[PDB]
Amino acid sequence: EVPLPQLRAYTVDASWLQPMAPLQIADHTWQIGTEDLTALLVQTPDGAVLLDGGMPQMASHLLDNMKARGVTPRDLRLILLSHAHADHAGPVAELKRRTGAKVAANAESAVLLARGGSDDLHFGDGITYPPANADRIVMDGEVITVGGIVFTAHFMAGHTPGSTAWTWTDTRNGKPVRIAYADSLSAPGYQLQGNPRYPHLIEDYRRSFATVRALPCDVLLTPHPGASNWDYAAGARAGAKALTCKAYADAAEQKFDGQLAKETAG
Amino acid sequence: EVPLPQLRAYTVDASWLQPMAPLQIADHTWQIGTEDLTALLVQTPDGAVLLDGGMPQMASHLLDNMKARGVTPRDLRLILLSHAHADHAGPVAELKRRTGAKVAANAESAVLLARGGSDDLHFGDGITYPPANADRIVMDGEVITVGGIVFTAHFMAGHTPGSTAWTWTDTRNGKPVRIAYADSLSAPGYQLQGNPRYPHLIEDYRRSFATVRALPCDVLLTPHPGASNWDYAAGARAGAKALTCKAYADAAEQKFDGQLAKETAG
Amino acid sequence: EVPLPQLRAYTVDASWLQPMAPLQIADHTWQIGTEDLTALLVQTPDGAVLLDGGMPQMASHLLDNMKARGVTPRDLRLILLSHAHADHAGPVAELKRRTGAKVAANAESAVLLARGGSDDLHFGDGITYPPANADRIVMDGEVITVGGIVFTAHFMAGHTPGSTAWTWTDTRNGKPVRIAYADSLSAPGYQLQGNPRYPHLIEDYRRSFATVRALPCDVLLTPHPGASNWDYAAGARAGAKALTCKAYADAAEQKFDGQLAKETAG
Amino acid sequence: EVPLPQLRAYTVDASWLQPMAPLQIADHTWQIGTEDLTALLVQTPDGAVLLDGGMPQMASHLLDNMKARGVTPRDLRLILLSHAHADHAGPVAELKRRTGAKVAANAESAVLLARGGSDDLHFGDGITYPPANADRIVMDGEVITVGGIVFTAHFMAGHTPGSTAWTWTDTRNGKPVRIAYADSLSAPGYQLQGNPRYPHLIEDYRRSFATVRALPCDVLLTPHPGASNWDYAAGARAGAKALTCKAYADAAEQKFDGQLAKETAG
Ligand SMILES: C[C@@H](O)[C@@H](C(=O)O)[C@@H]1N=C(C(=O)O)[C@@H]([C@H]2CCCO2)S1
Ligand SMILES: C[C@@H](O)[C@@H](C(=O)O)[C@@H]1N=C(C(=O)O)[C@@H]([C@H]2CCCO2)S1
Ligand SMILES: C[C@@H](O)[C@@H](C(=O)O)[C@@H]1N=C(C(=O)O)[C@@H]([C@H]2CCCO2)S1
Ligand SMILES: C[C@@H](O)[C@@H](C(=O)O)[C@@H]1N=C(C(=O)O)[C@@H]([C@H]2CCCO2)S1
Ligand SMILES: [Zn+2]
Ligand SMILES: [Zn+2]
Ligand SMILES: [Zn+2]
Ligand SMILES: [Zn+2]
Ligand SMILES: [Zn+2]
Ligand SMILES: [Zn+2]
Ligand SMILES: [Zn+2]
Ligand SMILES: [Zn+2]
Ligand SMILES: [Zn+2]
Ligand SMILES: [Zn+2]
Ligand SMILES: [Zn+2]
Ligand SMILES: [Zn+2]
Repeated sequence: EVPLPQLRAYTVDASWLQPMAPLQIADHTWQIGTEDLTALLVQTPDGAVLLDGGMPQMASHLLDNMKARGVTPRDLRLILLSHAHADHAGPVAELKRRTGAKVAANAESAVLLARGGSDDLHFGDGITYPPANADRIVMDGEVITVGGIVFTAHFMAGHTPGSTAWTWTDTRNGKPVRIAYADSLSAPGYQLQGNPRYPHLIEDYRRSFATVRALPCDVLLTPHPGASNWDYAAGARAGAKALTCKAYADAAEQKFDGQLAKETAG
Repeated sequence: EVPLPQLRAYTVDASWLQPMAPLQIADHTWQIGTEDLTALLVQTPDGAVLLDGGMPQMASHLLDNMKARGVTPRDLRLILLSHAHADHAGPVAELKRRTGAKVAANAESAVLLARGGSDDLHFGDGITYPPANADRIVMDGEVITVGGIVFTAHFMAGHTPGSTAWTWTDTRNGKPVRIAYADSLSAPGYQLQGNPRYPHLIEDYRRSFATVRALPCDVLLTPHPGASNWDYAAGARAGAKALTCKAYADAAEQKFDGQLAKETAG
Repeated sequence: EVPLPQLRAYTVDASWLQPMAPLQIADHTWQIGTEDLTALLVQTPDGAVLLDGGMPQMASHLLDNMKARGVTPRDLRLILLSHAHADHAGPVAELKRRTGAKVAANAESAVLLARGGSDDLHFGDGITYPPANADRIVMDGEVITVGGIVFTAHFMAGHTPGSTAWTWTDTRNGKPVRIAYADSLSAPGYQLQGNPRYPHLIEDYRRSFATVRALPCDVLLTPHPGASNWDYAAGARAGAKALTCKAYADAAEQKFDGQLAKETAG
Repeated sequence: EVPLPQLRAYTVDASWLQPMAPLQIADHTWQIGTEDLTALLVQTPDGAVLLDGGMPQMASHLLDNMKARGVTPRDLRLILLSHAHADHAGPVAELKRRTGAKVAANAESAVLLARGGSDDLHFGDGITYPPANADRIVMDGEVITVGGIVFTAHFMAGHTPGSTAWTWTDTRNGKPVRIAYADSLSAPGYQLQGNPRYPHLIEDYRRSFATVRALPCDVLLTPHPGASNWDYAAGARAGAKALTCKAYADAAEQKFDGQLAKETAG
């Protein structure tokens, strides 16, 4: 009669998988992912930090761009994550096997990462990736220092329970630049109200809008660059149109309020 | 010359290790731990639930009291935890090996449980126990239903990041009894202010006082019975002097404020 | 230019995904998987045992067939595995979430299961599935007893390092039937000689042929029924043509020797 | 009446905890543990390797001796283990937190390490330590190369299921020196015959005697130096009396045969 369906691969728009050469953000910060997925390399005298890696199949491209930047596999010391979904943490397990890198994440992100994104609160097992273990668990507001660059965690639960913004200060033209890598504030296909797997979802999102609003934020970057109005293919104008953290938070709250209203009506 | 010190066992007052027979709290809820450590057995038509197990060496005593209550190892379905320290989650790994029980806990409690309490934010490796894995991760406000009894999680971070109050409604003399098993609100030897491993410690405690204040709470129990003024050795008057959740929260906040002041002066 | 390739789903022949009603093997043993993937239900007075579950998408079908057999989710006590690949252990994580079942496996199978089949010695990350934790680690020759039925583990490393045969005695027409569930002895696309990830691969396979040869084996079953010449769609003649364990081992060794010769020439 | 007993710390002879300065074994290999517990530092141009760390409380001493040798925490790349008991793998978790080091171990050692030595086949929970995760799983005969030094794993199951000998070639006075770090072959208090948790214990020990016999072995070292007749306190004559691998294997088999006979009589 009728067999069970085949497994369906997690497929994405081609631009999410389009390799790009390293794009400099500030003196020591580079976008090294693809056109439409962020993966940030921060280079220090004492080794390199990677914030996100994009999709699972991006590992070799990431290592190629690191090499181009002067970063060997031994030189990658630390991987940080916005959140532990397949399109942002996808290649973490493989990067750990192929480099010196250790992962630091909050408890929520660590337990989702360790199950490869399976049993997702909203997606079930539809969007899985190779599991990885965290080496260090961070608390809200905790700092991690690499080669003199200080990264601060700001929890902003919602898109996932463990969603995190990471902030650090780089330089450019001799001046300090406070970079805010703010996580996703979307809720794609989520049941927002009365969700038994996430009862306080709405409150957490609202607190997260306020957290993002208030971040130290000369420059905002986001895991999907379009959410902060970056265009990584636009070269010297890639960041010209970028949103402030205040504007990003406001746009995400407006969208969220619309989704709530549509869910009540739907 | 001078060898490194021997490992120091986690030792406790004798009353914490003094076995007691099952003490009935309500129609289906029993204290089955020791005189000075709580371990709550909730019996349903559909299997039994255990909330905490006390110290690591209490596993066999717990199983003996379960048998006395009509609960075989196969009948224990679920273990819930106040928090994942050695004096409350100690025997969880062994109970999982010896019974049908699965563990449900929040992400913070799950990652501390999986490392056997090692790398504690405050105690280091001084207070470890056999590690165990959680089978289900719960979110704040999530419910779990066993044999018709509904348990609700209320996160109350502070004593540990994953500290949780568990609430359920039992009966007694035909009437409903709203039981609140509220976690510890102590901070024994903790650095409260400017703690790099827990930057928002003070805020979390203050929110946790408010959470405990507001719990549905005809009857309060606590992992250390003395914190809620229970005397498990007093038989028919064991619970007579018990605090309300409001009074427990207020006393813990008063103590916490004193500790803050002493830390500033110390 | 050219994006990175999309992720490729693990796809299989339709017959591997074709549901079938429970097929009785002996008094208490049933095939409950699909036409071309084995999943064995063994029913005891003291709960049920499942040996393999097939592909990840088979979980609900398995639970439907268990219900048909009188086995509720609470009644499933134990999951055993031939080996921890996606086409045999696929639905284990979900079954653990949805039933009372605990997993017993050897250390090799446990560490592959816990990484969802990623970083496979031969397949890399091409064939992954939701990760699951083992509850009990078994040693070679160890027995596990459920409701009076005694299961014995026989390690037969090769297809995976943790490949295992499981044996037990059922009954049929008042007589004992020694059932041998022997794991795969294939090496699909494997580098056999000088493999840096499995240096003693050839020796392990040869020992495994001898192990399978000698199993207590009135009736042989295999994870892919065609390997033991079962036809689960043939009803009352499904097992008529089944191989002996001796014949299965001999055929697998003949095939393996051919593959070795072809690899030397290739 | 009578409380349950206090937890009993894992205590050891003082000499096992007596710090010593680094003792050179060959051009790039040093003993850096205590008088009576081995911890081997192998220094390469490309970072350092540690084989065992001794007891849990030795972490800081190990890092002090590494510093004395020119090895900063960032420089420690790899930790290898003889076996995952508290007196040899004790400080691994803490070393991972405090250094760049990643752990490579076989599956058996990895699952015992991840449970901090709890649920030991012979010791139960009497001898536990902080749990740690392996970063790489090795197979029998697999090699790992650091800064040009090639380490080969030789499984020698018995003392634990995951017991391993590690071999590598160093130099001394311009000549190659084949170093064999052979694991323990003792069975302290073990039930050898008919052990339900280790049915093939005797066969594994006998195969392990043969494995040790045949190792490439200009110089033998062992986790307890006295087992190979090393005296780390004897300075320039520390290794003068050391056994060959053949003699070590023979002495261990003689002892094992005596223990078998005594167990039959006991
Ligand atoms: C698995 C899903 O989380 C992802 C997907 O659809 O593939 C995207 N992630 C997003 C994020 O915000 O991380 C949402 C955004 C990206 C552009 C459209 O909405 S949708
Ligand atoms: C490891 C420590 O957390 C425990 C200990 O000292 O053994 C106690 N736990 C307490 C709790 O509140 O859980 C504190 C209370 C109990 C009575 C004195 O303060 S102290
Ligand atoms: C991921 C692979 O392991 C599986 C696959 O190709 O999908 C099959 N498993 C087999 C086994 O023996 O488990 C091999 C057999 C089945 C029929 C052809 O060879 S191939
Ligand atoms: C937990 C136990 O494994 C250890 C102990 O007793 O503390 C020792 N380990 C040994 C080994 O061989 O690793 C045995 C040896 C050392 C000297 C006496 O027998 S005894
Ligand atoms: Zn610079
Ligand atoms: Zn996402
Ligand atoms: Zn996304
Ligand atoms: Zn009742
Ligand atoms: Zn505590
Ligand atoms: Zn306590
Ligand atoms: Zn029958
Ligand atoms: Zn397979
Ligand atoms: Zn297969
Ligand atoms: Zn040299
Ligand atoms: Zn040992
Ligand atoms: Zn030892």
